[PDB]
Amino acid sequence: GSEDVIKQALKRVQQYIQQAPNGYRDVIQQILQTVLKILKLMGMPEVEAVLIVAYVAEMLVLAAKYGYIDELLKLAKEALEADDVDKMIEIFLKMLKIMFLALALDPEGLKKLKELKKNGSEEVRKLIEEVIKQLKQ
Amino acid sequence: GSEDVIKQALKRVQQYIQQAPNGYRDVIQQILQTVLKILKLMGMPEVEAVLIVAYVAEMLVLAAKYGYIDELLKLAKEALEADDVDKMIEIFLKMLKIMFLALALDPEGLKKLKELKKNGSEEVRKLIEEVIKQL
Repeated sequence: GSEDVIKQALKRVQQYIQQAPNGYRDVIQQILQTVLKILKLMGMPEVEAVLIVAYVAEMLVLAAKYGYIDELLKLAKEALEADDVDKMIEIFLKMLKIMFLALALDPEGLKKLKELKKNGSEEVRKLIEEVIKQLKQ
Repeated sequence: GSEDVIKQALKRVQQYIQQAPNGYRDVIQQILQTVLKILKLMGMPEVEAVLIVAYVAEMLVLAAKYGYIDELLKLAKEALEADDVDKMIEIFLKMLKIMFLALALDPEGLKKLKELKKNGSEEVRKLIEEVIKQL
């Protein structure tokens, strides 16, 4: 169920916003609201928009645990006050790099990142498989 | 409509696979099966792993319309054969760059993207409010 996913994920997000110092909760709640409003105006399905918010929120919380929340805020202000869409995406990509790297520093994140690397062997073969198919084409 | 968004997503993905050149149909199917295995083992809930694959497959289909599918396949192999997790993340970041590049080249996507660049003011102020509190 769609409503089941949105519930699962928005429950996750609300917990993250409750594990934050009070005083920020109201502002985070308002940022949560208007991002959800903006994403819906994109026209992307609500499940997709909510899973995006939830995953980015999870990684925001993780990176805050390794000190990066000041850095990611400053980037967000820079992406939104930016002159063109090109520059916005670049900072968006920069923020993503910081997020994923904190997933690499986190010892549980790094444990799973290494699994994903190891279990990627059966995948490489089937990618090379059809890279081969595509060059002949 | 259908309660099972898994039913909704796999039908959507299967429609992408069913329209690829027939010579890829099976290898893609296998890729879909084992990428599900892996996400499952990353601790992702099966409703979410299936949705990720469909939303990603969507972006692959759009990037393949601008010629980039060869590049994204090569990046995938290189990332999976990287010597360390930080290398892997580096190339994964390049696959995102291609994804955003294709949303911008799509005519509907740039309209929506340009809207945010003119609909980020409200979040800018609330972000700056949070910035001041932290200081």
